[PDB]
Amino acid sequence: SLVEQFVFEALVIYMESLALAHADEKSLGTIQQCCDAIDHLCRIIEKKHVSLNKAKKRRLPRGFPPSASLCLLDLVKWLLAHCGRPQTECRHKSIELFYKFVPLLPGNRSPNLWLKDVLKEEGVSFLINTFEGGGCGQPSGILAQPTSLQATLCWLDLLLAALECYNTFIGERTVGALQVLGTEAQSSLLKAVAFFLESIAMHDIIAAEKCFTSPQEGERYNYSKCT
Repeated sequence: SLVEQFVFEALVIYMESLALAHADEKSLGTIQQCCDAIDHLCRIIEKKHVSLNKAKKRRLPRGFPPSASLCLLDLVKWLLAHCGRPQTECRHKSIELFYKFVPLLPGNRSPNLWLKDVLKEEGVSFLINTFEGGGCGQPSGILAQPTSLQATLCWLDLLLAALECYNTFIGERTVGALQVLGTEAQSSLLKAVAFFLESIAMHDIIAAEKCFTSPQEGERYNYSKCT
């Protein structure tokens, strides 16, 4: 009865909690606990899914802008929206979970071709949603050209989340590179390419910003650079 009333709520709550984990000290084991939690979540979902397959009105998930009888695909597409998010590992586990949930979906269960089905209408919106970042599109990347350190770090987070989303998609073979590159080509990709000549491996202390080691935490900046 409780899961019949509570599956998506706690799931999105844990998503957000781990997102907060990205927002602070990320080395603590709380991330492992959330990972184990969502493992339990996917384990019960794969154990019990037919209720999710039907639109069953549960408690509204905290992250759920609409309001209707909740279905599996509801939160499936909701999580799909929550990709490219500036929580690189939260986004990574999210996309891997969704990938393992395509079998759970009542549509193209075995085929990844459900992504192809949504691609027909969403030919380009994956650039603005699945690859939302880089510069949140462009805009976060243009400010990175004249340039704080925290802004640098969050921009790197967004860019790397988008890049890893690209890599996961292409290596999954669930999407073609020509579909994502050359048709919905992202300027942020080559902007980062240029930024490599700008700051990566030669500006190991600055980003040609002139606007601001431990007094400047160049260690974590370098950690991000190597990442």
